[PDB]
Amino acid sequence: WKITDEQRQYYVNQFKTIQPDLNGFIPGSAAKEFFTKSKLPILELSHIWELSDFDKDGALTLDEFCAAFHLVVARKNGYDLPEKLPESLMPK
Ligand SMILES: [Ca+2]
Repeated sequence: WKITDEQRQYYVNQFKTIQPDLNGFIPGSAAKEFFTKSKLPILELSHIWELSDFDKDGALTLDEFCAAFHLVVARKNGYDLPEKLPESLMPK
């Protein structure tokens, strides 16, 4: 795993429309749609959100965003990812 500052800007350049800085929160609805817009079906988008939404507040912060976009990119051009998020048995 790794991230390039050059890339982080790429997302913000556009996402800035909704997520300007690490002081922003995107509702799962926006993420679902925004990401869905890319290609991956909402079905998959679920996994991305859960993984990117370490807090599970139904809101994605610039960070959740950064990881989400990056992770999504990989899901599209990388390797198969795991699945720690249990269907109905979250470690809580
Ligand atoms: Ca969150």
